[PDB]
Amino acid sequence: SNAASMNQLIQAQKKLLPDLLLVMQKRFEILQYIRLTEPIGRRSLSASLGISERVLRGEVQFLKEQNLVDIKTNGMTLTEEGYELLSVLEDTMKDV
Amino acid sequence: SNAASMNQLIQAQKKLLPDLLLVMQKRFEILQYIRLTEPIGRRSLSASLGISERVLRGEVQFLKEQNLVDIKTNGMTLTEEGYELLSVLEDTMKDV
DNA sequence: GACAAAAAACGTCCCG
DNA sequence: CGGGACGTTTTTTGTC
Ligand SMILES: [Ca+2]
Repeated sequence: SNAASMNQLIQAQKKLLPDLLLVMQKRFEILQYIRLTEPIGRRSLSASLGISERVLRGEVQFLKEQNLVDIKTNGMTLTEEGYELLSVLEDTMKDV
Repeated sequence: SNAASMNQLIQAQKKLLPDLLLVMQKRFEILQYIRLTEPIGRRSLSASLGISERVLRGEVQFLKEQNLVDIKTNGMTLTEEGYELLSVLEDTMKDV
């Protein structure tokens, strides 16, 4: 029957997307680290999170396309949408 | 557990993970089409969807590895786990 | 299945 | 600092 809870939904979603929680957590950590250090560039942010610059660059370009981060001459900052999303994820990620 | 915490999770997923939600929907569509037409083989199923045999064959091999479909000499059918997954995700998968 | 090729991913370096 | 890009490696795709 239709998923009644959050644990039930995630367990069903992992069948189609086995590393859903991994992607979620990695993107959440990028947004947290930008909120703490903005403006920050791809070289500093990759080093601080221990992610390869090329991988981090792809993830932040994705977040920019979703209008969550602004990528400017002096580096990256969160958008209004990014701050709001990060506040929602602080709550949700404790129950995931 | 509550409806609102689940709706919060789903709305956060739509902003942070739309690339992952797209993959999940395409794989969910494959399971729906198999439920309708099983047993069906990769040539007929790829034609029925708008995709190449080779792309389908990649997705179907994933679904077999997750124990959601069985591949027999007469084509593909859903497992028990596949039928269950379609009932659990049915409503969320329309509200995306 | 095989066999080939194209596309994607990735690690660095290039510049102003 | 980011956009652009080159060379290499890996994964996906076409074809039958
Ligand atoms: Ca059973």
